Amino acid sequence: SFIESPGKGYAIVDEPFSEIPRQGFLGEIRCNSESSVLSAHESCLRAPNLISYK
Amino acid sequence: DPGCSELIQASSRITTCSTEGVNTKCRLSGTALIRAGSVGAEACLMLKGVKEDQTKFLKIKTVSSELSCREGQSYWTGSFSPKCLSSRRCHLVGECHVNRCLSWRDNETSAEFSFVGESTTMRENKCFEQCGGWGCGCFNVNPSCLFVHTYLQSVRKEALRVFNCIDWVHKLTLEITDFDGSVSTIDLGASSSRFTNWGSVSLSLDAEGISGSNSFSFIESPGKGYAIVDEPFSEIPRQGFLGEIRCNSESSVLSAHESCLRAPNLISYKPMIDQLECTTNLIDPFVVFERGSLPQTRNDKTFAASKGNRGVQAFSKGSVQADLTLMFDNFEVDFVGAAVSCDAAFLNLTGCYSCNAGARVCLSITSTGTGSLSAHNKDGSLHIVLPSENGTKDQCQILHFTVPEVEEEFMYSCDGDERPLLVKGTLIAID
Repeated sequence: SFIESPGKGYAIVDEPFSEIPRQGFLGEIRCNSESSVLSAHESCLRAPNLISYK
Repeated sequence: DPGCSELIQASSRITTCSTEGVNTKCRLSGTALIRAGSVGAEACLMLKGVKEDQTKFLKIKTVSSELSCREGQSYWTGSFSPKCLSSRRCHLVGECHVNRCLSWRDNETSAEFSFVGESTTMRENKCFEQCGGWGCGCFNVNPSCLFVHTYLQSVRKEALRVFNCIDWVHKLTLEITDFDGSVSTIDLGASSSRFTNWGSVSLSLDAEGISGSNSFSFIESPGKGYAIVDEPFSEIPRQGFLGEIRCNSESSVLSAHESCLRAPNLISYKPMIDQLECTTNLIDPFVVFERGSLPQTRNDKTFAASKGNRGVQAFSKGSVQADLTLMFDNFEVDFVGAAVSCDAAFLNLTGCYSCNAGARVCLSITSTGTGSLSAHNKDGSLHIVLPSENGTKDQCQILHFTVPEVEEEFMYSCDGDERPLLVKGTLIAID
């Protein structure tokens, strides 16, 4: 799998591609565009029971 | 407590500055990387501006190394006692029919129990066919009806939160001190990130991680302590196992709310014409709680309780390395025009050289105001930054060395002009 960084460069990761978001794994909060991450779009995918509360 | 161990410097392309009102201020907007400290060591950072006296300092103190848990399936359970009601009526009395009693459901309210109420309580309704005629206590030869209204109630005034651990996360208990003086206590694990005022911080390197904790459970008690279960967790409420009747909160356990989950058919009935016996074979959680209470001995580690934070922890007897990643989200860092001169003095020196703990160096700072102390060596490799207050104060930090006979002249300053200073001491060889 590869990681794209606009303005910096590219990257490579030695692991299978993240297809399902889950806790304890790289890729639990995914989106579809750069504006969906910079502006936090509600159309993104979250994770069940991730945000903790005290 | 020891002082700062690792000391680096900020970059230039992620640190802007501005001078106005004879008060040069700077900002931080970037990402830095530094080695994490060991037990007691501090991963501190030093900032450099446009002058020599204008120098702030960030401090990040490491408490210890622990192994936190990541909960996923949590619930609440407790003890329950059955309380059934007995009310027998003959045939053709109110709502006594064979087609209705033989096909009687639990959600149907009986005619002899509708005046009680429809409260939120785990209740069920049964109807058993009994004998009739004058030989049993009726006037008709048709069988009578036995309306049974059984409801479950709480027993103990406290509940237990049974949870599990999927993957152990090596947590690093930190205590970051802000630039102004505000002290914040956070905790980083594996690659988590917390929230601070000047930005955030995340963990990079991790050399620990206990796997295979699916076949073990844990029980948390408020105020009392923790526990451990040597049995695999079950997400299905079954009989004869820890977690037969589960709920969602303490109020649902101490009051038996309808929202609680339980397995069907768990109340034994003994219909005897008039005498009604209702007994249940539930599992008491306090037996397992008092049976497997922390601390315990499991394999090669030592599981203990937590008295300070939240969640179960785990101890380990081995070294561990880590890397702290600092974040800066546009934080204003101001300075001062004129500083206050200071006078330093030598005290003692002890510790180790070329070790992860460093040497415990201490100096005697005598100043007449607040501020800091910018110092360095001769070749340009070590730095001494200690807070300077009003009066004679004793400050101690950590300085690494590569020689058992430490003897190097230092230059301390607070307002700009440096002064000579010589230190000495004997260290020990610790790997």
